[PDB]
Amino acid sequence: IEKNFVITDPRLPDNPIIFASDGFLELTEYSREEILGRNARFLQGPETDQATVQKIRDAIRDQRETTVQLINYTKSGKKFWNLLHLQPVRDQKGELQYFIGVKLNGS
Ligand SMILES: Cc1cc2nc3c(=O)[nH]c(=O)nc-3n(C[C@H](O)[C@H](O)[C@H](O)COP(=O)(O)O)c2cc1C
Repeated sequence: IEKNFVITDPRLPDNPIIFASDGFLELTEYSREEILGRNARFLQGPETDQATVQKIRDAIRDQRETTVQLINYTKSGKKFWNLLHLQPVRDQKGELQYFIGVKLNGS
């Protein structure tokens, strides 16, 4: 499986992270207890381009796969480029269940 990914549940308030891979915890410097249950926007900060955040918001609204790149921050404030791939996960009836978010490659 992908080294660095999270899964969110959009059927819970504010689309919380319900799983974060070990590689995601290592890169972001947060513990599982600091990540589970919150929206992934906490990785954004002052240099994050709001035009890209808007593209993400639109892709989530329309429930479409997309790939964007935006500046994120580790727990200690280190900036990193996140080439973020978002994938909706649907059931057999076509109903949205989860989103997968993969950080593609990278530093
Ligand atoms: C599965 C998934 C993973 C996400 N991962 C990140 C991420 O790693 N970094 C980030 O800045 N935003 C990430 N987001 C985007 C935010 O959670 C949020 O959708 C975005 O900031 C736009 O919504 P808002 O305007 O309410 O903040 C992710 C979203 C989803 C659904």
